[PDB]
Amino acid sequence: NFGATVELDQKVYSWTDKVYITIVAPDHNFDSDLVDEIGETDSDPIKVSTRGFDLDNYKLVETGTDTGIFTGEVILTGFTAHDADGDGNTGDATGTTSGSGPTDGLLATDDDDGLTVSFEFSEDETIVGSALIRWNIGEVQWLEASYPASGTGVVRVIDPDMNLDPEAVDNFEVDVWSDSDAGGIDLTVTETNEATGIFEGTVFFTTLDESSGHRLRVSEGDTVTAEYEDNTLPDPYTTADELDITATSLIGT
Repeated sequence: NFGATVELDQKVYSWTDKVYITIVAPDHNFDSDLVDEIGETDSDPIKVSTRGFDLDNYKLVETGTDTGIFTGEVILTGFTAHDADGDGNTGDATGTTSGSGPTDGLLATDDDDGLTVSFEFSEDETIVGSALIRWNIGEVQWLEASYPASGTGVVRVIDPDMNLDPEAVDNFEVDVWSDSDAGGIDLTVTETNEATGIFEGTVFFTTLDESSGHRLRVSEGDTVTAEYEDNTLPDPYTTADELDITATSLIGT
């Protein structure tokens, strides 16, 4: 009678985020020279579920042959009817649910939701681990308060909701304009690591030419502005609210 436990990485998650599960159930170490599997049978089922969708008879595998620790991972996917980008064509996050392996799990999700993992280690007893799924606001700032008239600009935006692929680096367009040219440019920011959700991009400062691509026409003591439109915003806001987060810096020589 070695009780089992379920642990999850984060108390709160985000949509399209990657979950790792660790079940410490020493009593299921049947063979000392074999990596033991739990959850694939009617006798010993597991099920990972969110409100609306579930994966049943999922599989978890032992870390080493006689360790007695079982692990797995599932990829959240969100719902296909949304624009996280705000560019006007939907299907930013494919809503798919499949897989019965230790690692190849795909699970659909809602904007505000809950996740649970259930394990029946013995008949008529279960153990559960739960977590929340919430959207998040964006955070935007320039790296430096002041820049020279001929320097280069990098701006950092932090929105965990924009991690559309947790195993890949993601890119989206921030808008950059200055007092001299209100039209400005569209800054393509990119993810530093495949699942960090931190984005950065680079702009050239010109004074004697048009603002095009990542070049921005500016002048002495001219404040520059970069704004991010948060299409993925939690309560009190709704699924339709489009809040704008922006940051500014002054060019003084």
